[PDB]
Amino acid sequence: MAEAMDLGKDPNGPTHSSTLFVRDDGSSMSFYVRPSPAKRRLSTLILHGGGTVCRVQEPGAVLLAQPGEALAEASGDFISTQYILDCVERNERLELEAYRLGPASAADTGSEAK
Repeated sequence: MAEAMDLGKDPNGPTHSSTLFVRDDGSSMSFYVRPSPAKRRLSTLILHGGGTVCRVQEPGAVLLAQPGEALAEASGDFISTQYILDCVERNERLELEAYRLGPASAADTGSEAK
């Protein structure tokens, strides 16, 4: 008789995942940060989570803006920067749609693909 048990180990490091910004398909999403002093703080978190940050508005990139007020500094459709901390805090890529700040005129054709 014989038995073989393979085992690893639990993360002894911090609660910040390296695949936090990575989707199930392995697809790393691109998040566009609005030019601001908060950009550096967001970008370092995004890349650390395994996500890609956009300096300019890329086709299909998520628009990010800081809250700052009860409404938003958003010129159009923008996501709250809070998502950065919330996603990692939950250790799961959370519904981005729930972090939308400012509303926008939803058009039938207003996206981009490559």
